[PDB]
Amino acid sequence: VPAWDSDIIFKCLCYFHTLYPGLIPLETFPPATIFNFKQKIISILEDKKAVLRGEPIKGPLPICCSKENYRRHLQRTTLLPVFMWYHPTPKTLSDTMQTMKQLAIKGSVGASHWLLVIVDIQARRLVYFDSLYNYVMPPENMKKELQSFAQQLDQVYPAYDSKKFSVKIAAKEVIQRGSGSSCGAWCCQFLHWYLKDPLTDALNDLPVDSVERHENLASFVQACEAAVQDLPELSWPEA
Ligand SMILES: *C(=N)c1ncc(C(=O)NCc2ccccc2)cn1
Repeated sequence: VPAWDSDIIFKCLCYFHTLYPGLIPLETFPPATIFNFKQKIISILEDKKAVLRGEPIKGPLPICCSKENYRRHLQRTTLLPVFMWYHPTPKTLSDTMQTMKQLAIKGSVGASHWLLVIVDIQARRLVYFDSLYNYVMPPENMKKELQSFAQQLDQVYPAYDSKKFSVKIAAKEVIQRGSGSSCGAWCCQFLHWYLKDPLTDALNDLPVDSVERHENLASFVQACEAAVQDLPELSWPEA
């Protein structure tokens, strides 16, 4: 399991869209951070609302998608896959990005991490997946912050019947125990299980052995690399 950078994660999301068209393949460059992921999601869901009323979108067009295609995505999507790039040190979005840029040139992970927040529009579910279990803060604190965020989302994107957005913390233990490179791949793997089954408890079923579980993850990665080989580069699928 090598390191999955943003480009490979994007591709894999593109591919994921062609399998599960309700997933919008949100760009990972520049990615969401722990400082702006809320605002980014709110802005996406507001643009979705505009699209449903035939109105103009306000928020920014993706770099690799036409206006027209982005409207159709927004109309069809039932699932926002938000990839969050974390490092413990930077204390602002701009610093986070600078650190991200810096760590690319040094060509190491360092202490950097990817997190996944799934905004499941259909189930009305916020799903927080950290393969390190508590790299950003404890799961219980993160749950509480997300229950707050989930209430803003009830106001921003109301349901027909006022069903409230619920929050699940995906990882109950450290998932990527004996690997410091696998966090992108884990995030895509967890995503894929979730698409296959949103009622998944795939994480609970994992083999206890850290080697076994990363062998399986490696197969996963090979299957995806094979599956996206011929797909266009830097190019959203057409919704
Ligand atoms: C998870 N194990 C993991 N997450 C993030 C990185 C990382 O960001 N490395 C530096 C980098 C490479 C390419 C583009 C931007 C940043 C590594 N590992």
